[PDB]
Amino acid sequence: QVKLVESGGGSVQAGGSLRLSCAASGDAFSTYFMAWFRQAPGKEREGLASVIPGGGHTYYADSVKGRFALSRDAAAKTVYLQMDNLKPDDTAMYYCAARSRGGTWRFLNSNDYDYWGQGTQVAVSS
Repeated sequence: QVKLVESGGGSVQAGGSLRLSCAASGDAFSTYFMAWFRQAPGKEREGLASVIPGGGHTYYADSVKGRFALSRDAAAKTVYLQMDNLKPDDTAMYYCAARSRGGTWRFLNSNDYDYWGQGTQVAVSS
């Protein structure tokens, strides 16, 4: 198992940039699918991006394509979500989640991830 701690939440003006990080504690960092989710007020948790072990490919939800970029630093056991051109509707609690076990499952579905961080909040002002 892996323990996840997100950082970087804060305020940003519309049109600005903000970067979130998640530090993963545990043995086999490179074996985990690592994903970012968000929960906006009064909506269900939305999957945003998922990196495949090896980082060779990364999937993005249509709502964040071209603006959000997910990366890994395996030596630092850290995953990063760079958000550019933020909009008021990106205001949400952001979560990082992880899964290593195989099988049949869906990469942007919150219900299929095993390990969760605590959340970090982003607020976009105008």
